[PDB]
Amino acid sequence: KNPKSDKFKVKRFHHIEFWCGDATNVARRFSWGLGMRFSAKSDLSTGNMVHASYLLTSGDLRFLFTAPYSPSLSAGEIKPTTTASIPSFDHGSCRSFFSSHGLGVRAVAIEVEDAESAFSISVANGAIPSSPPIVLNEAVTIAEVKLYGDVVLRYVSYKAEFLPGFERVEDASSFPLDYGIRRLDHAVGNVPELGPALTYVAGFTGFHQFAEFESGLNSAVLASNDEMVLLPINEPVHGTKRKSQIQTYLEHNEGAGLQHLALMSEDIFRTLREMRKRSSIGGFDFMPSPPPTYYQNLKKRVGDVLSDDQIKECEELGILVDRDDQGTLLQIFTKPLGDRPTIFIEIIQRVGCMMYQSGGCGGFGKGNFSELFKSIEEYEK
Amino acid sequence: KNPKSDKFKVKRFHHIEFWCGDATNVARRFSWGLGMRFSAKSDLSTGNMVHASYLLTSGDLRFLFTAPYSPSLSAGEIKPTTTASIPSFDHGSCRSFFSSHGLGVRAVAIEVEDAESAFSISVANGAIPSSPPIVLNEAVTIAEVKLYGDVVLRYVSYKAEFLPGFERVEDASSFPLDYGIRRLDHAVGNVPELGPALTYVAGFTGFHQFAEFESGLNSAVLASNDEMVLLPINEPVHGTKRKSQIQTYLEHNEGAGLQHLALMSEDIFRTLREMRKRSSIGGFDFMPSPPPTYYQNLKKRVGDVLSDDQIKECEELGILVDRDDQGTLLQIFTKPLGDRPTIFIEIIQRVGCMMYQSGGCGGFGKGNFSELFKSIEEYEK
Ligand SMILES: O=C(O)C(=O)Cc1ccccc1
Ligand SMILES: O=C(O)C(=O)Cc1ccccc1
Ligand SMILES: [Co+2]
Ligand SMILES: [Co+2]
Repeated sequence: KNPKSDKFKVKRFHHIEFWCGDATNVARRFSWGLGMRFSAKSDLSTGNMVHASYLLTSGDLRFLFTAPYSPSLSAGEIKPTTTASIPSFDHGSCRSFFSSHGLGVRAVAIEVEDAESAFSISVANGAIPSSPPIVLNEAVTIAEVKLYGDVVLRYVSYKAEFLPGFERVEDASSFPLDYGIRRLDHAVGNVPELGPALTYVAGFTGFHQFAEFESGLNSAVLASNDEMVLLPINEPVHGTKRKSQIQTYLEHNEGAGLQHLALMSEDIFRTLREMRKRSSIGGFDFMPSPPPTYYQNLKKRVGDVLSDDQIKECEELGILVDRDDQGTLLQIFTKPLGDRPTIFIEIIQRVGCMMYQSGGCGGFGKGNFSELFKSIEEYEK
Repeated sequence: KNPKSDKFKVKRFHHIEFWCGDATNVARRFSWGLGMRFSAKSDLSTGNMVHASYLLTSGDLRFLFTAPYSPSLSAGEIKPTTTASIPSFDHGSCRSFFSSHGLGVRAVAIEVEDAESAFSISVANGAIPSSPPIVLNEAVTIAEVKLYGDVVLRYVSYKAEFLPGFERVEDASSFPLDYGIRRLDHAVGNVPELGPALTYVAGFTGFHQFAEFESGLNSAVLASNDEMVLLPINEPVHGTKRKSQIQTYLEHNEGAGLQHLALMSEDIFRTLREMRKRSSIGGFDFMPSPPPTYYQNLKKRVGDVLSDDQIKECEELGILVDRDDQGTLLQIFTKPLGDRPTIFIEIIQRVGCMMYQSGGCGGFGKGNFSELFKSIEEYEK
């Protein structure tokens, strides 16, 4: 059941913005590790005396990396005369964010029909304003409200190429890396209390709870009308044998924040081969693979969807497989992206629900907790 | 003339420490870009609740990357009970350094016979103390004095494997990258006034001015007794046609600091081939190459040291060649390592002065300014 209750017209995920200490080094690392190309920049060379911002793209996935310059470069400016290309940027906010959280996501940006309308409707319905609507070069409108912790939900709307003031990068500096990643599937937040977080966000968006199917966590997923913008939120479960990883996140992050980004691949086997080739030469590491008994148990569960060879390929790459009643989910998780055990990345590919593929086909992996434990009985074997 | 006036026994350069916002991403980027292997770590997994530190090595070159965790992880600790492996580390100093300067070198570390003696003699001779001598696990002694700006000269002495509390990394995570770099040749600082900087540093070390052979800068080089520890210092020259790049550095860095590291290669052609292969896939970029007329003019200057083919190879890789009366210097400069136009890297290889190779063989490139301008007359050609 999807009541289609969006209080304003939402299109798709637009970009994810990381707040960094040094945008250059994070962007270069992510580009090599994930196979994303450098596609746009806004920095000193484009006249921006406030922040350095670099955009990586893979298909429709857009990762923006931003870091502040010395405030002294822009000390004469006021907001009416700013050289910042992202008018919501603030030196103090950015330094405070990074000192508090380390490297992480500041903005989850979605494209909407009218960012000014989305902002007004959101705040009228309880959203905490973060940055009011601003029209850039009479062409793009940008506005921000608080999502959870210090993460903002960013609205972007276009009258009719990233943002005004960004330049496409010299293709001599733009190497056409591509490991198969194509779009952001969903973005997951961690909060101390799930109930109030859901009420707040569902309150100002009109997003509905996405229909799904005892260790660590509870969660729920908020979804837009066509269920293409998907926002799961986790809370810790206290008192368990193993300490809740959600609680570990909250401790090391200094509170609520974005936990992970799920990136859709058009070919998850190619993506994982290419990413694993680079893990120890500047790329990303992956979580330890499930035991072989997990893959022995895969035939009974998805032997009608994957061949023996395709299953053996899952075992080689450490891929996890889950399934609801509409589709199948292939997934894998990286180790944390930076120093703290906070943010990480998931790679996914979904099988089924065609007609295009409907959002959330196969779910979010609710069945992989019990399948993993009832598989770690390989201790005996 | 070298008076051999070192006020304490200095051995060689030991390591360079970068202060970062996220040590993981900077270290991974540098590892791939420069061909350095991950060799040691001190972080949460080793019991350090204060800072994350990762060591890269190539030959005898040691690059350490350090970033602070949330202070809350260590809020119960006091200095007597610290879990930091580097006792001079301070959360506030590190965050203040990075907010002020961005990514850069905090410590230039040299090995000495007795770090406690070196510290005492230095401070007795005018050195501003930064961190007093501390004995780690009854095995290593570490002390720090101010060098210039917020950069410290770090003394390390060993009774008899980096530092106690560091662990050698799992060789599954340690890929044996190597593009030919073997040691730190020299480390260059930028200051507003050269005179007082030289007097201060030569004052407390006893380092002497190294014997060498109108645009932008003046400099001088301080050297240890065997001239293996080499510390050039630059000051801006004001009022010139083109604005002094030293002054640009000082503006974007918020004052004095380390400008560049010169890394010796055992095979500069291999190093540059390998680094240039990776420039647009996560590595480092290089300064624009000199015009072909520069290389046309190379035969007359170093045709007795390099073959036509070796000269053509210099032209392919953009290598600069200088020469004093004792040896020849091959060199090249990277673009800035991070967001700000501040720190960069030089790759060098020296030819001559054998007997081992004496320090500074070929100089530091004093002759490449005039050779470059008188070559940019290729405009006519
Ligand atoms: O909310 C969800 O749908 C998740 O899957 C979140 C999650 C997944 C794995 C570890 C911790 C949280
Ligand atoms: O001090 C020196 O020996 C230098 O070469 C410093 C330097 C080199 C190139 C550009 C700016 C400063
Ligand atoms: Co997920
Ligand atoms: Co130099």
